[PDB]
Amino acid sequence: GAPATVTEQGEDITSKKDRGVLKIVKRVGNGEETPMIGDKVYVHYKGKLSNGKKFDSSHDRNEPFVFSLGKGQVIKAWDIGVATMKKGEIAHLLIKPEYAYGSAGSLPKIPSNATLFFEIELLDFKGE
Ligand SMILES: COc1cc2cc(OC)c1OCCCOC[C@H](C)OC(=O)[C@@H]1CCCCN1C(=O)[C@H]2C1CCCCC1
Repeated sequence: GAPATVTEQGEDITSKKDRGVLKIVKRVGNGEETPMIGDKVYVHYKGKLSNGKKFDSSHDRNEPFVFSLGKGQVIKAWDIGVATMKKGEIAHLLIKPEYAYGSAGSLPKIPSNATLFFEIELLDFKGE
């Protein structure tokens, strides 16, 4: 399913081209503008370990998830991934540990060397 499809078909959006962050656009957004570093950004997301064994959702917060892009308030893969997205876009990301929680992990939620998958919808972004 979705994680495997990203492995097979997703675009490598890393600078290093190390396949650390792979993307598929699932639904196209509007306009040509993507957010600049420092923009305040608004998303809905569904995430899980690639194993599929934990599953987490903004909808469980019954509210959008808000953060400032490229300020390291989220894992590297989101700073990288959301920067590529247009308002209204929905994308799938598959993320090696180097762009997420690394060999240290983040217990108890995230084991060492975890690959993560997300479906993200970019709702809006606004200048600081
Ligand atoms: C590692 O701790 C969590 C990870 C995630 C959800 C959590 O609670 C809802 C977590 O604990 C408390 C909040 C800390 O926030 C971490 C950081 C901001 O999160 C991130 O960068 C990324 C991307 C933004 C949404 C949250 N996300 C996560 O890694 C989730 C993961 C939970 C389990 C499946 C994969 C997503």
